[PDB]
Amino acid sequence: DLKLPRQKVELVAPPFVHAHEQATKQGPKIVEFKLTIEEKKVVIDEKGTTFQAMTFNGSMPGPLMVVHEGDYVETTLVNPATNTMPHNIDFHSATGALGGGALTLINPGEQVVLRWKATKTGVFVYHCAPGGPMIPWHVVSGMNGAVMVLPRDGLNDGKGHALKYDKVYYVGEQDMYVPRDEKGNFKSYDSPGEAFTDTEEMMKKLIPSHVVFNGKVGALTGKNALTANVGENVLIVHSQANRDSRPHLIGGHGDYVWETGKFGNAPEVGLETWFIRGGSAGAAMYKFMQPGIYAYVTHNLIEAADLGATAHFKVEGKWNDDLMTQVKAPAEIP
Amino acid sequence: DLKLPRQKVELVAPPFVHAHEQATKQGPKIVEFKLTIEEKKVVIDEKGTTFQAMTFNGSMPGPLMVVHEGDYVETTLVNPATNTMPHNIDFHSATGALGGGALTLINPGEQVVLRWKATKTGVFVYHCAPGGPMIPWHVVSGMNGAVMVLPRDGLNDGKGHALKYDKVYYVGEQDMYVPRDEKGNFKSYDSPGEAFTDTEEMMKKLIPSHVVFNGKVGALTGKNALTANVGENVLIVHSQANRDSRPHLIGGHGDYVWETGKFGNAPEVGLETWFIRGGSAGAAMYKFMQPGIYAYVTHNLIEAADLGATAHFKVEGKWNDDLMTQVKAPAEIP
Amino acid sequence: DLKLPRQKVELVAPPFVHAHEQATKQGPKIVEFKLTIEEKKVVIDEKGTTFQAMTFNGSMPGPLMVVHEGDYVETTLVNPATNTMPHNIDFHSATGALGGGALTLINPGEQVVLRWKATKTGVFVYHCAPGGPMIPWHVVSGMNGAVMVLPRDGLNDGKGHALKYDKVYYVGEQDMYVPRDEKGNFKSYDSPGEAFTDTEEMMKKLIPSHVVFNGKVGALTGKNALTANVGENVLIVHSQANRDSRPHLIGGHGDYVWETGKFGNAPEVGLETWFIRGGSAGAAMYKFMQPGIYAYVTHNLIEAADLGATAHFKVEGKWNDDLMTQVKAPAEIP
Ligand SMILES: OC[C@H]1O[C@@](CO)(O[C@H]2O[C@H](CO)[C@@H](O)[C@H](O)[C@H]2O)[C@@H](O)[C@@H]1O
Ligand SMILES: OC[C@H]1O[C@@](CO)(O[C@H]2O[C@H](CO)[C@@H](O)[C@H](O)[C@H]2O)[C@@H](O)[C@@H]1O
Ligand SMILES: OC[C@H]1O[C@@](CO)(O[C@H]2O[C@H](CO)[C@@H](O)[C@H](O)[C@H]2O)[C@@H](O)[C@@H]1O
Ligand SMILES: O=N[O-]
Ligand SMILES: O=N[O-]
Ligand SMILES: O=N[O-]
Ligand SMILES: [Cu+2]
Ligand SMILES: [Cu+2]
Ligand SMILES: [Cu+2]
Ligand SMILES: [Cu+2]
Ligand SMILES: [Cu+2]
Ligand SMILES: [Cu+2]
Repeated sequence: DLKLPRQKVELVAPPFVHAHEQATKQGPKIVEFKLTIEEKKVVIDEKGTTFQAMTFNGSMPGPLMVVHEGDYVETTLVNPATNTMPHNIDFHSATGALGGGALTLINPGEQVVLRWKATKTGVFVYHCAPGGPMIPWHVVSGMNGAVMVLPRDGLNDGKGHALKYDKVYYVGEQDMYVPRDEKGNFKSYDSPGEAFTDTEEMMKKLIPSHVVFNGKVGALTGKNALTANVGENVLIVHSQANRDSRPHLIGGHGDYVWETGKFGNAPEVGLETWFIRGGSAGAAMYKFMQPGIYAYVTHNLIEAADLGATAHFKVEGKWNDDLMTQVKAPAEIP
Repeated sequence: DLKLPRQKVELVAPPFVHAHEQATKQGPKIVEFKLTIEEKKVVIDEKGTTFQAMTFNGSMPGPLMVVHEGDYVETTLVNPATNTMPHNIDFHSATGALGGGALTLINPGEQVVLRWKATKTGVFVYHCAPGGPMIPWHVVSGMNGAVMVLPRDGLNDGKGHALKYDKVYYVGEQDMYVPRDEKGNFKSYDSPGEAFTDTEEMMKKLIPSHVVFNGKVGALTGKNALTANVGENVLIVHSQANRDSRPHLIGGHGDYVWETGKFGNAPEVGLETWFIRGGSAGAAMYKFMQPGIYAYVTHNLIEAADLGATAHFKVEGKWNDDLMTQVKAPAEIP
Repeated sequence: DLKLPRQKVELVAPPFVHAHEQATKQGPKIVEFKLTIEEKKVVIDEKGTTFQAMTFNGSMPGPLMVVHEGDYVETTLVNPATNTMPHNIDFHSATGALGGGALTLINPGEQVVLRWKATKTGVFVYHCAPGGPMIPWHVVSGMNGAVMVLPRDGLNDGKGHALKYDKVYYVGEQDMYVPRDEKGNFKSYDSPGEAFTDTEEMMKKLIPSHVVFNGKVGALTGKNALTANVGENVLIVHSQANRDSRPHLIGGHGDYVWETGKFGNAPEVGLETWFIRGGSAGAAMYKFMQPGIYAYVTHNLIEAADLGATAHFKVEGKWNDDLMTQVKAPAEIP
């Protein structure tokens, strides 16, 4: 029935985002994406703790999909026979059938093709949701990502002015529940199925062992720090499919923030810390003013420093002594 | 002193809401309500776990009271001699005397009549609050509900347009703290008083055993699913008197959301997930576009699927293939 | 370089706030503050539990600093040799160098002078952040306060009208993690260093033993209740540097609330309960209408009544029977 142009997208792994237009002169298209599910044992911390992950496209989070209002998003979801469990996909951006979940349940060896019309603007979670107790389990095992539905005119500040980002990053935050043995050491398991009973018991107590960005402690640091230059406006999309978070850019601000993540609402301005409700994505833009290292955290600092939820930015440019200066370096008290 | 017309309301059990006008041509009235406290042992899950509940009018939540701005709400609170504890009522909608609590403490065998002027619009929690450590205990035992204070012109979108709902439901969410024995089984108690010491010990650790809507796992499912038709605008009032929640309609959206719950503020539009602060009520309206089953959850999915916090809607009407379609059903991967 | 007038401020202990102008005709100044760090063992509850606190200026929270937009805030941070640990300061109001943290690390015996330009309006957290796991530890040991950056025209309601407070209070909320021995009694330690291992173990489990205002259970009660008169507009700044909170004035409202705390955004109106994201300050103003006692709580009532997070207001003036009246005092049920 649907006679619109088709456009394929090559997804890229987080924190990066596939190339896209903000404002566009294109009309509605059918935008084609493929997600291939991978169950895999991964390392989640610098001590070598392992984790039975379940992923879209091999990553935690799943990749960010970007379209415009009124596009149709046509996703081929693939569950190779090398996996063990059924899986599906629920898009919080979509209308009907439990977000798509009720139309996309696939066993290992199967694939399905779902299309949904992007009638709601903003950033949105997508996640697996097979049914019943498997819903939380698949999500906290890593099976969640996000989609961004941009207005065709790009972003605005609510107050007729355009808001154009120079780059966008996607920070997916994951609460993880790794049980401990009697000794006190994290357990390892041979399969997701084998991990389930201990992992569910822990899940129901509502305290994660790890809270990470991009799948691992320290993922968005070192060589893989986020980057910017003084003068660049950076959009940071943050999602959390199961649990609240409170993002904060240490040494910066949220110049324009959509903490509930939906572009039909004006952004708030000049925030210190914002709030991502579990089950949502939000977005914050900041124009960097100072060079150096920044930390991007959830501002439960226990979670940030001790459980894994810290990213860095390395920013190049000229220091601004008007905005901040060390008037007197550390010295003995007179 | 107060020479206004009197109108009696027949309260109805949640999730339903007593009949009322949205926009009205009536002026201020004294609106009369009666709440009769019932302490009772109830079943809270499908395994037969019991719970020492304390209720207004026999239900968890207490019933939704609906009035208009500038009405006077005159409540007869009754504590029959068949109860064991003193009780009172605090309305977050009311001004003075700890919300009414300091004027309504009644022993078993007593009743009291409180009137308050509805000067604040929105949805608001009401709850018992006897004093000291009894405050949390009575609330988490079930002694909380909500009141809705509508503008006389009905609801609006902030942007001069009216927002009329076709039906309203009240979802009261309850965090419950049921201790376990050494075996690991939930305990049962012969009285609220007997439950108190174990229950307080658990409460202070801040992790509920159950998180339920309408008093029980599965209460708002099966025969008792919420209902709608495609085309109907449904208002969903959600309250949580003690603990945060993050509502989400799976397969839908919040078209217009007052997450802080107060009609003097414009609603936000197009939300995926919203946030009910513990100690508050909020409200979301959605116009259904697709038939079928929806789940209405808190989007801590552990809480939703594993601890009790899932409701269903069953929606009738015609499927819209433009909004969503299964392009290719599950098939073997080529 | 910077040729502006200098003004010294004499800080005062919370909940009070040093004298300041709301609207001002002054232009930018260099506003001088001194903070002297004190590590000390303190009592945190009415049972005599002790706690290894780390403070700015001897108090939990640290004192509220008040300036205007475009001022330069020049802080002399002093770490006397009588302390044991290095410390620094991070201002969420400031731009660059991890909020100042990367320019203010001082060993015992040292001081440093940092200046930052107040380019963002609102209330903001400041806290110590030495590095790594020490960050959460120093914060939850008490090393956090707030700064308020007022517009030069004072506050407004977003809707061209001025919002002038008659008084302001600063409520700093502190999550504390005091371990227990095998007996079940809270432990005491001889130094912060000695407390660290047990305290970190507890911290990572994310459940505080105490949640207090102004450093201690009951601090803002009795002789030290907050006060007001009927007719007075009171601004209540609330901060939480590590963990969410949900403030509520029992028997009142938030007439004008900036829950995210930033004056570039209009306030919300008529709230029952608001939300302070961990890592932030927010503010609420209320004009008292009724005399008597009010409780100001976080509306996790377990935290409020059982873990320490309750303040009182004692309000003088004439009772308003129009707003609320006890129509019939407690009596036997007919
Ligand atoms: O930023 C969204 C916010 O801005 C307003 C104007 O105050 O509308 C702008 O954004 C709409 C969505 O992109 C545009 O359709 C509109 O033309 C533009 O003025 C608000 O209505 C909206 O909530
Ligand atoms: O929806 C409330 C929001 O809308 C505004 C207009 O932007 O005011 C509308 O709602 C008021 C409350 O019902 C009415 O009194 C007013 O006449 C109407 O325009 C905002 O002022 C308000 O925050
Ligand atoms: O309260 C802030 C809110 O109000 C608006 C007007 O709707 O702007 C007022 O506040 C600004 C900041 O103080 C002033 O510069 C402006 O002149 C005044 O109208 C909004 O723009 C702002 O979000
Ligand atoms: O701003 N530092 O957590
Ligand atoms: O949208 N599903 O949790
Ligand atoms: O309003 N009382 O918690
Ligand atoms: Cu899955
Ligand atoms: Cu979901
Ligand atoms: Cu009671
Ligand atoms: Cu209350
Ligand atoms: Cu310190
Ligand atoms: Cu910080």
